[PDB]
Amino acid sequence: PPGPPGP
Amino acid sequence: GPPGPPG
Amino acid sequence: PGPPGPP
Repeated sequence: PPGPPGP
Repeated sequence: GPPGPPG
Repeated sequence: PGPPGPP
């Protein structure tokens, strides 16, 4: 799955 | 998986 | 999962 959103 | 979206 | 997105 896609990674998490950036900061 | 692909990178997550921009923060 | 993929890497975090960019800032």
